[PDB]
Amino acid sequence: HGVQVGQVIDRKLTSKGVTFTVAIEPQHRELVKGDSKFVVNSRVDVKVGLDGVEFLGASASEWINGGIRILPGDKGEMKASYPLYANLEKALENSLSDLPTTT
Amino acid sequence: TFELVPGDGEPRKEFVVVPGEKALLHEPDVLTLTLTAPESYGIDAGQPLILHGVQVGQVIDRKLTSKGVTFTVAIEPQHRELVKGDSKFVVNSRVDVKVGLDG
Repeated sequence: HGVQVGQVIDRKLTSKGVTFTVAIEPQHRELVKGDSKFVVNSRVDVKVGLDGVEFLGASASEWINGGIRILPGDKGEMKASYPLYANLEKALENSLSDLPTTT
Repeated sequence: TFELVPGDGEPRKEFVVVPGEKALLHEPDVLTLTLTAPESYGIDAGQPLILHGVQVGQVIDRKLTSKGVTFTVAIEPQHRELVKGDSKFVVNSRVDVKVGLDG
């Protein structure tokens, strides 16, 4: 919510991919609620058209800060591992792959 | 370096030292206000409040709760009367860009 609540302690590279170990301060630990969606807040998406202008991903301050944005939910069991979504659209759609599922 | 700001009243021999951040807050006359928002909008605890292009106040502190983000701000006694009690607060930190054929 625009306020720093944690810090990426370390990053590791394995065969599967990239694993980030992060820490959240005890002051804002309850605000996570255990059903959080993590979005890459280090990249910026720009779309321009005749009337539609979208500046998503991160703002200017969010870009100069970098890191991982957190979207809290309501209830969860505090699972060990969480996926890192590319953007808010994929985080909402719960789609890990870039292409959507064929229906 | 300590700074002395004289006042009036009964002489006293004990004082409580506040930092320069709280110097405006601890003034004898100051308009203290609280504003709630769903997001911080990239506003820290040092951003200055601007009225008609002239700085009149300062965001003393920012807090994050379950409801949202609460900013506690201070307004100098010189411009306290200009608020008039029916003020509308706008985020002066974000920028909106729209481009079209003529607009």
